[PDB]
Amino acid sequence: AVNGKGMNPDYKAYLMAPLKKIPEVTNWETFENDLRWAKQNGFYAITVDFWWGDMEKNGDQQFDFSYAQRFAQSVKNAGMKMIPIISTHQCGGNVGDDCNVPIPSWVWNQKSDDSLYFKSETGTVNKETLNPLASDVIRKEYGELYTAFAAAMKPYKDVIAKIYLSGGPAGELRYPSYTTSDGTGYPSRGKFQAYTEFAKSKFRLWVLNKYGSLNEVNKAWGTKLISELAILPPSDGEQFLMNGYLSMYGKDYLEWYQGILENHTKLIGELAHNAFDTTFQVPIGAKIAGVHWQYNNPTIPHGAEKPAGYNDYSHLLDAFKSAKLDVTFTCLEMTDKGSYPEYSMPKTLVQNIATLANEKGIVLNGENALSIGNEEEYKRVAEMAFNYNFAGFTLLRYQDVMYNNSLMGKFKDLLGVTPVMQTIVVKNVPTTIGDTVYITGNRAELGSWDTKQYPIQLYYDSHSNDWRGNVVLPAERNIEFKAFIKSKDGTVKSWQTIQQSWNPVPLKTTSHTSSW
Ligand SMILES: [Ca+2]
Repeated sequence: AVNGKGMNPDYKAYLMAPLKKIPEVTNWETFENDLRWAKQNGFYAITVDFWWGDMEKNGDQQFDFSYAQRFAQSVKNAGMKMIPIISTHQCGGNVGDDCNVPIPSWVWNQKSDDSLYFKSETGTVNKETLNPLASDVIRKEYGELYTAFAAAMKPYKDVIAKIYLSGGPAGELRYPSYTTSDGTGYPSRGKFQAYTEFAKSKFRLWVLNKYGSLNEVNKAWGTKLISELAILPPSDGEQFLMNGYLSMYGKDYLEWYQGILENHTKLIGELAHNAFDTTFQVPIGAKIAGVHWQYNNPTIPHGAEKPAGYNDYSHLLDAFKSAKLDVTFTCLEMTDKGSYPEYSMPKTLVQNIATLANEKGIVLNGENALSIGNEEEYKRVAEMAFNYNFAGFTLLRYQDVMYNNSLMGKFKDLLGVTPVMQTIVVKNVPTTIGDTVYITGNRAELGSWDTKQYPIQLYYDSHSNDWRGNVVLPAERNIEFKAFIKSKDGTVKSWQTIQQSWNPVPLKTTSHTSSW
């Protein structure tokens, strides 16, 4: 792993449930066996969406937690744990989709203005989730939904390992900037979604607030706005993204647009900590979408992210630290391409997020973006998960592994692991001052033979006068490894004479000793 350490000792693996309800897919009794198998394979919990549209369907406070309570008792029958997602967003809705669970149809009548939905630059309306702009309606409806959920789930606190919140569409904290209706699906640029009348007044009132009056706006921006109504979102998203963004106006607009998700993040964070904490005491998390296309496009840089609401990841992550929410990032199975026309750079994004997450001390978790049908993708997931300190990895989705024992078996070897602290000792290392000693080995957990950025560092035990390290390894997997010296200058100076091995690493903590 990066910075001379090993894999996150808290690492745990999770499986995503199907989108349909279990009784639509199998029967409770077969589920219980499937969970038991999944557990055999290193999975610790089943993550599952409970739809807002199912739980509060007929009207305000007319709750129905019966599917959720049943699902937990089976989880509890199988000796597993579960991570519920309170899916306050719409499931599917375009055929080919496995579900169609829109949010509760009565929530819209709560307002007679257009503040609860989204509208794009070209007027496309989106209603897959509530606009984080309407925070009064959010704080009521999600505070109520959170708090009732906590009441229906109390009898099961013992199988609840964490709770997820839905920050926006598809359960991600973003704007619905990439849709087929809005002519903005991968890999095209994203459209801004601040075109309701309500989003425009909000942007105006936040500018007047920041600078007082139109006269100081115009000084700040170098513009000649004739009246307060001319303060508006960008009139051409393409020019704004080509160069509009550099202007003072463009910084102010992006700062408000992303700021609305920093605010949302803090609101649900506070509503979920209040509903859940005292009773469950589990970590609460939220997700950021992996918007990897149009990343390194030379003339509309980050053309898909910005409109999604991601302009400054360091700022977005500070809001998560402040709400005490753990983050979940996706795309860990992908590689950078970065060529016309999609300009996709997923691996580079994941690395940037991980690094900011770890520097900020935010716990991190990952997911694959598409279904994995082959082991080379699992290998890529492991490189990222074990070298960038991921605390957990969740696999989408259930049916891919459950009815394919070959893939299940590949998943278990490479990602279904149990981390165990081990002591590695190397005697008689011929170092001179300023040299450092590292190990590197064949699995992803060992940095895959990398000597440049993932090697694990050892340390000198004066007393025993040897180099040693407490390293976390995957229990019960065969490993090959070698120590090596790195001169004060960063260059590999020499290698251990014989390749070492541990077959397999043992389940109980102990030491592996070897000689230079
Ligand atoms: Ca309600």
